[PDB]
Amino acid sequence: QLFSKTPSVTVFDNRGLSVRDIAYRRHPDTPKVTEECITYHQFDFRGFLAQSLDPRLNHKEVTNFSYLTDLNGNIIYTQSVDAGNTLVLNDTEGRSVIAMTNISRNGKDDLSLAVTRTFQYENAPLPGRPLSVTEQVNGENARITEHFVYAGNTPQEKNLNLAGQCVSYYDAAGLIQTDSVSLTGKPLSVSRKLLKNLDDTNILADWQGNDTSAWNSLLATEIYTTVTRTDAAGAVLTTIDAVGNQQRVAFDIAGQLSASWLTLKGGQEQVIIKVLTYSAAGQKLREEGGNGVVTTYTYEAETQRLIGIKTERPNGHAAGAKVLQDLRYEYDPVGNVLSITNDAPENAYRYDSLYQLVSASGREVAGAGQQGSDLPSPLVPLPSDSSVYTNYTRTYTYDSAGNLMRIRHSAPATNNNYTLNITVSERSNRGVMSSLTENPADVDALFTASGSQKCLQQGQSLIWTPRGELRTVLLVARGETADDSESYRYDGSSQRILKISSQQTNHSARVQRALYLPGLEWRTMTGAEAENLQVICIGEAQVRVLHWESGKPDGIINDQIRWSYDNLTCSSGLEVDGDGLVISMEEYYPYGGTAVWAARSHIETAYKTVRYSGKERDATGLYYYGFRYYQPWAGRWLSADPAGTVDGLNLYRMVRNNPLRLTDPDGM
Repeated sequence: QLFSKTPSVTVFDNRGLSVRDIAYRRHPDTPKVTEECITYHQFDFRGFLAQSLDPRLNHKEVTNFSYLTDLNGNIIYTQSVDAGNTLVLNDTEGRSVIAMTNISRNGKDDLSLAVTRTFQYENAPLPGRPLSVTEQVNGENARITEHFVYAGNTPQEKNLNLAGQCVSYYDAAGLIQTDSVSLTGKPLSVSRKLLKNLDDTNILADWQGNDTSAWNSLLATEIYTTVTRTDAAGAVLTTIDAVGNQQRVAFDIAGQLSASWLTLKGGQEQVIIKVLTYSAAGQKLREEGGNGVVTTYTYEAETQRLIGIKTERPNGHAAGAKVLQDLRYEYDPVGNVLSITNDAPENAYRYDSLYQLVSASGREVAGAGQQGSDLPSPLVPLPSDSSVYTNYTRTYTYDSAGNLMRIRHSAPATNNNYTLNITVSERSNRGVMSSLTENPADVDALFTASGSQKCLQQGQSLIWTPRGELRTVLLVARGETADDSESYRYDGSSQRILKISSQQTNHSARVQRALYLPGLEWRTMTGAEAENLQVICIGEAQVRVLHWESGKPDGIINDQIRWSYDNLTCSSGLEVDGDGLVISMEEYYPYGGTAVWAARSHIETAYKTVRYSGKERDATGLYYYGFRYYQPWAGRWLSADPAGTVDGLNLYRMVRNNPLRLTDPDGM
């Protein structure tokens, strides 16, 4: 038990201010050596943060961070070699007048990319809410990103409970008409207008022109709506989803879910749950899926730590009686996972005293080779025999400041071995796969002023756009042909409302067009008999359904329904159908490369994308997490979180050196 004498300590000035802090570190590879890691917080004449720094740049005697404020209050201006700079101002009332971003590290930082946001308001008598805000592009095409309409107090509005409501919010990707409300405060309805053609990347959803006499040129015919009724407690009583779906739900006395039903598009509504039951801790205890497979849950009653979860098929079931899993987990006193096992057999881990997970070992499938920018083939059919997977060691290395060095692996019986470097800046968190460059001075040129990265791969440029928005990646195409298109639409709250890719290389010119709305995705491979389908969100460990409109598959039914099983990260190792037949097994390294993959039907590569950490695969092999996108072979964000330093010093860092750490689904 290595951990003896690895405390942490915080230190203060005579004003009691948090001048310094210390963490002791010790690799189990280095059991005789204890590192002391420290950083500083200088404070000003105001009694507020003057300076705080990266440990390693600091002890290399370089200064790389800044924070500047009003007379008291809050930061006006703030820079890092990582973040770039940032400036804001707000009212006496805290209403915002201006914000700017993506400003470089020279006399002054580069304002030409400032991507300025500024705001327009309700005025007397109205309470003073913004009626609009605009992207005031510096020296360039300034454009009104959004517009708010606030209701009056007509009897109509009162009945709709829209009195004073933001009855419109025009926005990037279009408008929500906040178009009726219940007296509980929950909506009676909302209408969404997407753009006149949401396909058209250059109809900007910027509200030039004075009113929708103009803006009709920018809003769709394909307008959709949700309608809702609720508990006095506000929980949903029923709902309607204008493409043809609809909702009903029922609950236990504490408000826990008993049962639910959803209308499929233009058709029947049917029961989801067969059994659902919970612990005294309120957490789940005993369940049975709509296919009829049975689950139960197991906890340490002293602590409510989940020690395991078990699932089986009942007698005479369509897929036959079988234990499907019996997950068991091993923990240290703090609760870090030491090992796991399952039967339907084992894996194990090592940590630094600082709880960097330095090593992992277990089974991974042979022949997939060294993980790159790729997803290798499933084993097909589902392996009847186990030797196709084999022992591995996987290991990792890190800085005393918040940076990694290398990743290091063997699956020795496969002869698959590597050690692979993230080159990281001599003076920042900016860093890339060795393939892009091996040089830590040169690497810092590969990034924007915000510190967003230039490329996915040797030429795979990242189309960062105003409001820090990665509209597309170039991918690769022969002759650079746009027929293999890619792009995404983002709404005013960055919702990935549309996929707009395409393919035509040696194939039908199908646009991969897909739409993303509450409870809904619609996909078409169009522009051959076009593929056309919808999928609908079955709850919230969620459940998933399909219906083709067109493009019938071989040997597969339409209207198909599936449940799934995951590890606690929602790493979605398992999927199962309405007959209780498993679709396939899958698994991931902690770094998120797939450890095992198989299929019972070949094109399963498209059928499931909620996978590693329950995050969403892009078919290229990236994972979309929520706000942001991830490079699994690099084990790192392909993106920056600049939203707050108190959340962490490194914008690209994942999960405090253990991606397995938490249940947390957030993904920003």
